[PDB]
Amino acid sequence: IPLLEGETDNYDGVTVTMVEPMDSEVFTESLRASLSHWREEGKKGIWIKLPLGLANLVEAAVSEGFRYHHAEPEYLMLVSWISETPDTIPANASHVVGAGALVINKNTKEVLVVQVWKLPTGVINEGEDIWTGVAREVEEETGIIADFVEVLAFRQSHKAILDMFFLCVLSPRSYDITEQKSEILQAKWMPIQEYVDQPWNKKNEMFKFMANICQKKCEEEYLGFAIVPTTTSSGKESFIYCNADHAKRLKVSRDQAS
Amino acid sequence: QIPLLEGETDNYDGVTVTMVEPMDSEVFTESLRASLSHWREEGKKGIWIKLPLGLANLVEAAVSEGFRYHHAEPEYLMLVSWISETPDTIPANASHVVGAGALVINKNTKEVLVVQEDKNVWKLPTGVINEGEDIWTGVAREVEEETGIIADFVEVLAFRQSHKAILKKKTDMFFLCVLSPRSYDITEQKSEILQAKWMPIQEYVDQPWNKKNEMFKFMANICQKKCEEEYLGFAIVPTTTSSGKESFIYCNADHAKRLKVSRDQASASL
Repeated sequence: IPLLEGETDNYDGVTVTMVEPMDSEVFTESLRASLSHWREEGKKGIWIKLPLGLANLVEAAVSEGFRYHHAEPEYLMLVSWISETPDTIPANASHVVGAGALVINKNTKEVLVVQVWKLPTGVINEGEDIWTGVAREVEEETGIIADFVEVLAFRQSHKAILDMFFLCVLSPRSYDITEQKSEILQAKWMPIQEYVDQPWNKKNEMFKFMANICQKKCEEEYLGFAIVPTTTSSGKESFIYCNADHAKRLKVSRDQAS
Repeated sequence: QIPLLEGETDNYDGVTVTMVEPMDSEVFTESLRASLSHWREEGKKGIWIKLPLGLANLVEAAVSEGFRYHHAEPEYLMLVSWISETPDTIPANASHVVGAGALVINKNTKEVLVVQEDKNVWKLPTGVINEGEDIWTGVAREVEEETGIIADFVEVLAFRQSHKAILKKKTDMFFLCVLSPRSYDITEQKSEILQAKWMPIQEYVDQPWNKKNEMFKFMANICQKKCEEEYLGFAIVPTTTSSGKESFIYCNADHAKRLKVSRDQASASL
């Protein structure tokens, strides 16, 4: 009876990417055989990637002692330690990234707010850059276009019942908000002092600190992190967010001699 | 009779169902379809089903009714479905792998802790930051686990988003951090690294790979500048949010110093 196709690594593990439908009775028996031939071989650490359409398989896997590792929509990652060596299966090291947009009209010291008023926030997609992501959210929410300047602050949060947050400052290229930009979304330009003094004022130390940081950048006294564009070991893009002045110094220093 | 699943109601027109007892999958289907209908009428927007590992016989049933995976811990699967006509509000679980590097400076002779295990012979101590784990705690953990050295987090010098090995839409997240060492004695560790030593910053910088490609050249340059005590990064100031009370904001180190000064000098209100 046939084994499962497994792809190996130099951590002694194996990841089975389940791609085509299969009867559950067949899967458990084909898995039980595979578990036997993996304990004889390099034994420890087996991963089953189970896509949403193959949800008819998760019980079969779990019944065989697999547990959950992490999930995206359209795939579930399951894992098992099949060695008698101490279970050292690494926990998930992926995080959900969100971004907060501070869009400053530097001319009027005013900021773009949304539905009581808040900064436009969203999440950074898989494969998306923070600087790209934060701008898209502004455009999706208010219709206005704005370029990314700096990252003012970031934070983490949990107990997570339902994450990483980057506060970014954006520079607007347009000022007209469109009606109606989104369903149950509403927007206006607000003076910075009104935003800081808003009904939360002293609600908690965290919102108050983030607001004060927003204000210091509105007064042009806050040095955040700016981007230095670069490339990885492959041809692929990369961006270093570092001290704004050093970011300039590094970016400027890229020019041509006599 | 509507077989209605017990759920808890949030304030954003959502219901969370936590399944705790075994249920026949057919019965669950019937009960879930009924529930989804009542909720739709009741005005509910986001429906969350939390299925423990041992109740995995229900997973397919939930999925069949339009539920998709949201989050999984070893012991449970959290599933979501949006049942309202309005635009879907739930955050997608779009994740990035998160890493940290430790620049551990010996302030006496401008040396840093290095290990042999990116394509440098001697890299900084680096690892992944677990989901749920503070960067400032995780980077220090990696130091201890690899070298035995107890080191304190001072600043985030830089963070990096890369796109990955032609595979797909994926992007990395990596935090370079600077840490102050308590001891200078490297103990042999039950760890994947082959060896660690102290290495003069200049020799680390002048390594072929750090000289060869631009990205590591910039990271290495940042590290060298912080050794010259001329780099300002993002330091930490701790806060409390309302519902969970343990939180950290990484912000400009001079502002972090100012906010900490003002808060400490505000405790004097006695």
